[PDB]
Amino acid sequence: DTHKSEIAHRFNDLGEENFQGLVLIAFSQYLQQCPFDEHVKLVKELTEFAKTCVADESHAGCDKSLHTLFGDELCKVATLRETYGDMADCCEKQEPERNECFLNHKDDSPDLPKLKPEPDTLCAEFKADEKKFWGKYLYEVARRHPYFYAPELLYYANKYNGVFQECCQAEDKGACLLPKIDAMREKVLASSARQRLRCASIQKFGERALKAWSVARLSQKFPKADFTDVTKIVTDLTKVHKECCHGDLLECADDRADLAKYICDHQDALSSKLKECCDKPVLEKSHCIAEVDKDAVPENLPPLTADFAEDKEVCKNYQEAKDVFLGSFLYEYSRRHPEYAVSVLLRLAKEYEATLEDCCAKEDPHACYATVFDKLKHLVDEPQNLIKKNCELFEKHGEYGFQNALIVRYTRKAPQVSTPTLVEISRSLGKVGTKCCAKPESERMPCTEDYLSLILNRLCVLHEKTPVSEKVTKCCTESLVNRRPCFSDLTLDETYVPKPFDEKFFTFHADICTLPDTEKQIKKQTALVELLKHKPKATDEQLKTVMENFVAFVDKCCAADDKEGCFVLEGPKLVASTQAALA
Ligand SMILES: O=C(O)Cc1ccccc1Nc1c(Cl)cccc1Cl
Ligand SMILES: O=C(O)Cc1ccccc1Nc1c(Cl)cccc1Cl
Ligand SMILES: O=C(O)Cc1ccccc1Nc1c(Cl)cccc1Cl
Ligand SMILES: O=C(O)Cc1ccccc1Nc1c(Cl)cccc1Cl
Ligand SMILES: O=C(O)Cc1ccccc1Nc1c(Cl)cccc1Cl
Ligand SMILES: O=C(O)Cc1ccccc1Nc1c(Cl)cccc1Cl
Ligand code: NA
Ligand code: NA
Ligand code: NA
Ligand code: NA
Ligand code: NA
Repeated sequence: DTHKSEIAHRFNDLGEENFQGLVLIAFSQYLQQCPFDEHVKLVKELTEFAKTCVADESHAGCDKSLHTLFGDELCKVATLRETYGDMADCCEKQEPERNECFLNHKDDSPDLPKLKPEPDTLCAEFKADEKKFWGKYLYEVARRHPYFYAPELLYYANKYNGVFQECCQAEDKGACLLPKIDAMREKVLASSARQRLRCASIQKFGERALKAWSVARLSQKFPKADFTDVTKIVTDLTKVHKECCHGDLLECADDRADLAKYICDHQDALSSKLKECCDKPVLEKSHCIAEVDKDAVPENLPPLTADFAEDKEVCKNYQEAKDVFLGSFLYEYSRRHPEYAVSVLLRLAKEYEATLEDCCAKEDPHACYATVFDKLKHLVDEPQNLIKKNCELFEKHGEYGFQNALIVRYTRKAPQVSTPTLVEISRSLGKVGTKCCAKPESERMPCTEDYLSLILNRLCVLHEKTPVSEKVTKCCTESLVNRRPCFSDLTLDETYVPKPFDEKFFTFHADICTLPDTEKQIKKQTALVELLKHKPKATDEQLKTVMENFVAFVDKCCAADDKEGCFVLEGPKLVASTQAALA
């Protein structure tokens, strides 16, 4: 029955608290530069209207689309044009174009103040008003991460409240809190980047691209499931993801809850690992299901060669329904190989497709396709060889030195990219060494390829907004499945014209001496990028000499009596020695 008030329905389904949270998240993601207490006022107006429609669904306006109602609140914001410029032009449109226009203005790098955890203040805020404290967390994250997957953010906010519940009772609040914040922050940044990649997949490559990624991932998690159980779940899951990517946050959350319930009702057909998820309350249940471990591969699965290489009829089977035959290939390959990266499984399925396209046209197709697994294996061997070599490099240098080796590599590949992005991306890539290299053998390929696909996606999302390198545009737009190898294959960009030495990056005031370590690292890594932008062909030894003099010089002026005097008067010596080392 379609005679439904949508707002009433979502309020009925989700409950007041989650409804309010999701509405607050929607406003914070679309209007990232509005204060908390202004969005709270809008949430409260829409909650009062929802409750009116719950009481009486025939009440005037209860029949508007939820998204239409929300858009209307946006366009009634007095400071819309003033703060968001021509985002206010979006107000002239009809749905769904109005919404697509709003989504166009979400800012991926709003460069908002860095949140410093002050444990004494936060514990006071928390004790003062817990709900406010909860909403302030949803607002601060959502406005920094405007594609953050909204129901997961509700889950993280409950865990964030739990952290303060335990830690505020301690004597040293700081010692309890800070390691937990740190843990949270890494999990929330990864989560943001994961959902950002799902949104950019849908938008730039079609919803079929995301479906293929999810078929591969779900078949590895739930290897006893039938192909059509996987395609049903992937279909519902992709609709949830797309709804969240399109800002339909109440519908995304409501659908997600229905999917969690479906998976728990069918847990016998899917995975034994689901049992611990399925008695949890709804947000925790869903989270637990998304993070579930790969079930054990069943015994007795026939070898892949039986259907895909050995069988006489591969071409006939393929030609009858090419898409279904390849989806089934992907599913069969993925359930069998939890130790492969999902992107490697997609690359395997693409190459299997190209082989059949080629072989099935020949006189004797079977002699040509019988050996396809030998043609495929280089797609497993190449990433395995890269992972071994990059994890060695990581163990040789440590995380910071590995970040610096990545700075050199990426600035050579993409020297037109702005310095702060080269630094951010190289720092994130270096942390993949920390996150993955010490893992069990069967987890290293999924771990490193997954993180690379998140971080290269972040580069692609930034570069889409201000494209400066043709080679980045090619790697970012050509094919999602080959994005990571496309970047690995970039060498020194030969079209790049060097800039003059940008000496501000090698000149400091005394306040450098008391920067926290992360910030000192960033100052040094920024200089390193700038070296390469001035001298793209500089040798690793030249770079090392320079950077060694650099740290020697900062060390010396930091230990001076008159620090600023040293930096200012001795500074040009560093700048001349740097130009000599590079000559
Ligand atoms: O209103 C309350 O009881 C707690 C409170 C205090 C300050 C600001 C907001 C809120 N609640 C609140 C929150 Cl935290 C999020 C969305 C909507 C509302 Cl009404
Ligand atoms: O730190 C970020 O950039 C976002 C983030 C994610 C998870 C947990 C905490 C934070 N930031 C954060 C901090 Cl560092 C302090 C107080 C309140 C918040 Cl939301
Ligand atoms: O760490 C940063 O500030 C860069 C950044 C911005 C937005 C979202 C994620 C990230 N970093 C990041 C990424 Cl892109 C992937 C996995 C894990 C992390 Cl911490
Ligand atoms: O068939 C595809 O294009 C990929 C795919 C993957 C998982 C689940 C379903 C599908 N196909 C599919 C699609 Cl793309 C749209 C609507 C319904 C279905 Cl069954
Ligand atoms: O980065 C590359 O080109 C090689 C490669 C391929 C697949 C997966 C990871 C990696 N490299 C990689 C690894 Cl294996 C660990 C930490 C950081 C990086 Cl950049
Ligand atoms: O290794 C050092 O002590 C010199 C130094 C200081 C700051 C930043 C980088 C470097 N060295 C460095 C360089 Cl210049 C390039 C690739 C890898 C490394 Cl570890
Ligand atoms: Na099946
Ligand atoms: Na729906
Ligand atoms: Na391929
Ligand atoms: Na390479
Ligand atoms: Na300077």
